[PDB]
This record gives sequence, structure tokens and C-alpha cells, in this order.
Amino acid sequence: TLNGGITDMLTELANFEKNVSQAIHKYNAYRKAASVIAKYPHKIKSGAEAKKLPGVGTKIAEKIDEFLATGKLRKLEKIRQDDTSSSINFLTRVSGIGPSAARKFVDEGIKTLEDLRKNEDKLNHHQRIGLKYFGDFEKRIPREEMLQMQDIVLNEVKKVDSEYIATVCGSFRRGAESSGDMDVLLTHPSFTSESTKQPKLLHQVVEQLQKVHFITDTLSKGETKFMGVCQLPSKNDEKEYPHRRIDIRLIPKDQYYCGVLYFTGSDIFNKNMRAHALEKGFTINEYTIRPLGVTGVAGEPLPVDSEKDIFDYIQWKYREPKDRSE
DNA sequence: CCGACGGCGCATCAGC
DNA sequence: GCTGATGCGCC
DNA sequence: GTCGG
Ligand SMILES: [Cl-]
Ligand SMILES: [Cl-]
Ligand SMILES: [Cl-]
Ligand SMILES: [Cl-]
Ligand SMILES: [Mg+2]
Ligand SMILES: [Mg+2]
Ligand code: NA
Ligand code: NA
Ligand code: NA
Ligand code: NA
Repeated sequence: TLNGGITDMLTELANFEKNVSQAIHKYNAYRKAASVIAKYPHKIKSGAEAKKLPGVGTKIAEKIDEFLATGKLRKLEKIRQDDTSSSINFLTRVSGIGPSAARKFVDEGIKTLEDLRKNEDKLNHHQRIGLKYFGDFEKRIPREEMLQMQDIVLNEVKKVDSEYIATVCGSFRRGAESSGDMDVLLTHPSFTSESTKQPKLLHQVVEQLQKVHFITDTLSKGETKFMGVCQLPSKNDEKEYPHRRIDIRLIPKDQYYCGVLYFTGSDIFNKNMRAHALEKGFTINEYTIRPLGVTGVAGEPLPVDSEKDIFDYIQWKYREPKDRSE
């Protein structure tokens, strides 16, 4: 982190744009700039130097000059002092409260953790769980703990059906020493792009993980995606482990490589790769890569037998997961 | 200058 | 009840 | 806010 000061500033700007201004393209622009600066291997000496990086433009270069000179950004100093902006930014830290809900809550006068706790009746199911575990959800998960969680999930899934394959993705698969949450990609030969030969494939797995008290709460659940809370078991006399977020995604078995590409991320990596695909005349989702016809309609799914095949289509050199942390 | 900016699952609500 | 919009979430 | 054409 040679340029941590700058990347922190840009991230705070991004969050303000997303949460307060509700400007999603500005949010993405700031994050893209922060990401490109974060991997730049020199300590940045000026705005002009930064402006040579793709995604850093005139306005960001100016902000960088201000920050290098003074160590702060007047724009941010003002935003921090603003009560409405401060409140909104805080409320969006609760899982389930977005920019819209946060602004609506602040209008009602609900703008602190204390206010939230006394107005549970005003929260939906997801938000009530987000509040319950507010503290826990902001803690990172050490890789050592991720390994214990992997063992529980993989062993429990095997007990449901030995044909399931579960893969931990996200930052874990990128080799991070700590993770924000646990991301699990699940496949079963009965669920392909052509047919669903068994019902409740995801349900059976969630149920089993609940039965062993690993999964503790549910935020949302459908046929292909579960979003919930889990917790490692603690030993006798041991303090409990924090509750953790868990996401499970059931992907058609024949579409594993596209699925694991998506779920490995990072998010900014996915955005960059998908944008590059479009420039190259292709569209990528978690299921397929398809050509874009002259008109605009996506064509038929192209053959994929490896993650690398996807990179080959868009003429990118292959990047191992560890090199996708953007 | 101006259009595009990644793609999608689940929850909630309005209209019919 | 369904369909489409919108919010919020995931990478 | 930035980029491409
Ligand atoms: Cl915007
Ligand atoms: Cl600052
Ligand atoms: Cl695939
Ligand atoms: Cl598809
Ligand atoms: Mg994750
Ligand atoms: Mg994430
Ligand atoms: Na630039
Ligand atoms: Na939130
Ligand atoms: Na996740
Ligand atoms: Na573009």
C-alpha cells in the first residue's frame, strides 16, 4: 500500500456517491480509479503522474494534487461534517439498508444504532438480521477460520449426496489471508443447463447445514441462491466465534467454469473483464460467454472447457485467481 | 460532445 | 395471482 | 467521473 492515503480518499468519495448522491456510475468510476492506483507499483508524486493511469481523469488528478499537498480533501471534510450525509452513510452499513431505505429512515428521524434497535418493527427480515449482527458482519474472517468453515461445508454436503461438489470462491479462492464472508459455489449432476432432474437441490444442502447448527439465519433464499448467516462451533469454555455471512450459489454443472469465474471475482475484476468482453464483441455472465451479433442480440453460447478458454475468447492472457484481486 | 459504464438472483410493491 | 419496476445483494 | 470515436 504505497498509495493508501489516496486510495482511501477515493473509496470514501465512491461511498458518498453511491450512498448519498445515488450516482452509481460515479461510484464505479471512483472504485475503478482506486483499484488502478492500488496496484501501481510507485509512490505517486503528483496528479499528472496518476492521470496516466486508465480510469484516473482530470478531476481525480486534481483531488490527488490537493491530497498530496495538504493530506486532506476539503470536499470530504465538508461531507464528514454534514449530519444528513453522515447518517445515511452509517445506516447503509447495515445489511439490507441501501441508499433509498437509509434516506427514508433519516427522514423519519431514525439515524443511529440506538434508533434502529428501538424501531425493529420498521425493518424487513433482512434488515433485522443485518442489525442483529451489525458488529459481527464488519469483522474479517482469518483464512484459518475459512479453512475450518470449508471443512464443515464440504463434509456436510458430501453427507447429503456424494455427487455434490462445493467450491469456496470469492477472496478465499483468490488466496486472501482474510475474507469478508464465505462464498460457496455448488454443483450437482442433476442440475444442468438442459434439465433439472431433482427438486430442492439447494434446499437439501441448506437444511443439512442448519441441522448441524452451522447456518444460523436466512437473509434470502431461492432455487439457486442462498444468502444467510453461519457460525463455527466453539469448544468447551471457549468464547463464541462471530457470526459470519455466507452465500451459496447453485450453478448448472455444465456451466461451472463461467460460474467459478464469476464467483471468484473480484467484483472490479469482473466488471473490467466483462467490459473488455463487450469491446471485443462478446458478453459474459455467470453461465455463458456469447458473441454479440451486428444488431445487438447475444448469440449462442460458445464452448468453454476451462476458465482459460474464456480469457482466450477475449484475447486476454490467463490470470490465476490470486492475480484477480482488483 | 455524448453515449456507455457488467449481469443477475431474491424481496417487495403497484397495477390489473 | 401475475408481470414489471425497483431496491439491495453477490462476484 | 472517465473513456472512446
Ligand atoms: Cl452517476
Ligand atoms: Cl480527507
Ligand atoms: Cl462454463
Ligand atoms: Cl446465459
Ligand atoms: Mg466474499
Ligand atoms: Mg464483496
Ligand atoms: Na487516465
Ligand atoms: Na447496506
Ligand atoms: Na459473499
Ligand atoms: Na466504455
